[PDB]
Amino acid sequence: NLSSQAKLWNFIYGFADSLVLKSAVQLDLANIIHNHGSPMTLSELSLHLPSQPVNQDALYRVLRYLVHMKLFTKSSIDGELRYGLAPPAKFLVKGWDKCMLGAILTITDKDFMAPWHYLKEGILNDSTSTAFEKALGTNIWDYMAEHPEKNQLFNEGMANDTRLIMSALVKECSSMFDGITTIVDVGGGTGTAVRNIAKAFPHIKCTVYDLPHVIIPNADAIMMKCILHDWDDKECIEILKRCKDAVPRDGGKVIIIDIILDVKSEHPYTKMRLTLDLDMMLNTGGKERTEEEWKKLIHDAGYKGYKITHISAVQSVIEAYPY
Amino acid sequence: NLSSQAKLWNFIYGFADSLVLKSAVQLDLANIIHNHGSPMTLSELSLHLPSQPVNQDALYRVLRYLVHMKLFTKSSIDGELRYGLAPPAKFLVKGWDKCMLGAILTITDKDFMAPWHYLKEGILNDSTSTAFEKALGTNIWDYMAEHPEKNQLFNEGMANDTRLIMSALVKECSSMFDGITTIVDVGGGTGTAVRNIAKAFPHIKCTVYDLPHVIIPNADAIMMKCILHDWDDKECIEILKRCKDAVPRDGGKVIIIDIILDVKSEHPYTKMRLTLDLDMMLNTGGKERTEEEWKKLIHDAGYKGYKITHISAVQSVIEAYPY
Ligand SMILES: [K+]
Repeated sequence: NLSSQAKLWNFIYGFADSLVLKSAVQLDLANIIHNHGSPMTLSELSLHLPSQPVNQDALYRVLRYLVHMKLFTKSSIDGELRYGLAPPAKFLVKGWDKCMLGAILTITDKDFMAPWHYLKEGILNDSTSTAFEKALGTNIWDYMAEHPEKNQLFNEGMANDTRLIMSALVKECSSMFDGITTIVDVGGGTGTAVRNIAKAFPHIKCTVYDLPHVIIPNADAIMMKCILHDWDDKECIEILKRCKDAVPRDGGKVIIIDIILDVKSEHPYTKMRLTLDLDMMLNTGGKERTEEEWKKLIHDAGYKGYKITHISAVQSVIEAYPY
Repeated sequence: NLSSQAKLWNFIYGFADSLVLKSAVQLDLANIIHNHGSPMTLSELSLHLPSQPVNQDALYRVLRYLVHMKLFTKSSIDGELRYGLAPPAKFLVKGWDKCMLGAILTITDKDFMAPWHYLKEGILNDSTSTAFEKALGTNIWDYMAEHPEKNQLFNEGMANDTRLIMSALVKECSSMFDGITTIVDVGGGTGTAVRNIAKAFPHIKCTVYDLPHVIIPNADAIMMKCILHDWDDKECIEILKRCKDAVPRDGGKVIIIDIILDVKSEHPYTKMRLTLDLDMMLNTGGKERTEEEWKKLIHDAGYKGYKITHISAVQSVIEAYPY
C-alpha cells in the first residue's frame, strides 16, 4: 500500500523534473534532434553539443530520465539506441508560437527559483522585502538591469504571452465585441496589445490609457489585460468604478483578462494557476483571485453582474456588466 | 488538446511541489494539526507557529497549494474554514518509523538542491569536480563538518534507512537465510546492520568486514547492503570474485541490497529510483544499475546466476549464486 508514500517522494523530488528539463533546454536537445530529421545516437547527439568532449554517461543518464518523463523517446534501430521526441517535446522545438524554451530558461533560472526558498519567511514576520529581494539582495528592476540578457529574454517572453492572449481573445471571443465601436485598453502601454483588436475589428476605435504611477477615457468598452492581478482590492474597485462611469449604461462593459483560480477544477492548468499565485506573492506582491473574489470585487464596484469565458490560455475572460 | 502543454508546464514547476512541501515541514504544519487532535483554523494554526505575528494571507495561499496537492484537507466546520491532513501527510507526522520530515528537510535544502543546477556542466567538459563541489566550492565532507546540524540529521537519516532496509530484509526475506550458519557483512562498519540478522537468527554467526580505503572472511553467505552502487564495474567484479571464493560451493551465496533500475516498470518507486541515480552522479559518483547491468556484473564474476526479490523499499535484493 505504498502509492501514498510514492506521491510524497515524487513531490519531494518534483524539482528534479524542473532541473533535468532545464538541462535539456540548455543543451537544446529537442531542437537538435528535430533539426536532425532522424533519431540520434548518443555519440551523434554528443557531437552536436556546444563544447567537447562530452560525458556520454551523464548524457545517457539524463536522457533516460527525459525518456521516462515521456518527453523524449528511446528506440532500437539497427543495432543502435536512438533518441527521439515524445509528443510533449514539440514545445521544445524552435520556430513556432508555442515554443516554451524561453519560459523554461527563465522559470528554471537558479536565481528565479531562489525566492521559492523563502516561503517560510514569507509566512513568518522578521521584514517588508519580497522573497526575491531576500534571496538576491536586490529588487528585480535592479537585478534585470545587471542581467540585461535575462531581461531581454524576459521581455520577449512577456511580449509573446500578450500576442497569444490577444490572439485567443480576438479569435475565441470575437462575439464579445459585437456592437462595440470604441474600446479603451487600460495599461496597454504602447498599444501593441489593443492593436490586435484594431486590426481584427477596424470599425472599432482603440485607445490606450496607462495609469500614472510612482516608481478615465470614454468608450463602449474598457479592457484590462492582466492589470488587476497586481492591484489590491481597494484599487481594483476604484478602477472598476471609474470604468463604470466611462462606459455607456446601454450595453457598456469592462473586459477583464486574468487568471481565475478554481481549486475544485479538473482543468489541466489548475495547478499552474495556483503556482502563478504563489509566484505572484513571492515576486510582485499581487494575487490571483477565485471566482468568488472576482464576484465580490465586481459586486462591490456596483456592477449588475459578469460572465466568465474560458479561453486557450492560463488566463480567463470576465465580461463585467456595470448596468 | 492542451494536456500535452500542461504536463510540460507542470514539469517546469515541479520544483514548486518540493518547495511548498519544504515550507510545510519547516513550519511543521502536519504535526501541529495532528497534535491538535482537531482540524485548525488559519488563526489557530498561525498562533502555533515559531514566531509572531504571522502573515495569514501567505499561510492561506500555501495551505491552498498543500490542499490542492492533496496532502492537506480544507473543510468548513460551523462557520469556519478548518485544515486537516490528507492520508499522504501521515508521513509528515513525528513519532513513527516512516516519518519523512528529515528526508524532506535534507533533500530540499537549498544547498543540496544546488548541484542539480550543474547537470549541464556534468555533461560538458570544462573539470573533475562533482556538481556538488561546483555549486558549493567545497566537498561534502568539508561541507558537513561546517554544517554539523545538517550532518547530524543526515547521519540519523542514513541510520534510519538502514533500520528500515534491514528490517524489511529479515521480515520479508527470512527464507534467504535458510541453511545459513555464518554470514559476513561487508561494509557494515560498526555492525549495527548485521546485528538485525544476529538478533533475528541467533544460530547465525555474523561478522563485519570493512574494506581498507583511502581518504575476504569466510562464511556461508556474504552480504553487501548498498555497497556496490558506489563501486564501478572493475571493483564490483573483483569484490564479487573475492566473495565467490569466500563462500561454499555447496549453497554459498552473496546477498546484494541495492536499487534495480527498471524504466519499463509501473512500480511507484521507479521515478525515485531514476532520481537517485542522477543524484548519485551529482554527488557521490556512483550509479544505480538496471537488471541487465547486474546480470552482466554477476556473469562476469563467474557466477551461475542470481535471483531478485522485491521488498518494501527503494532497494531490491539480489541473491547472486557463485556455483
Ligand atoms: K533551487
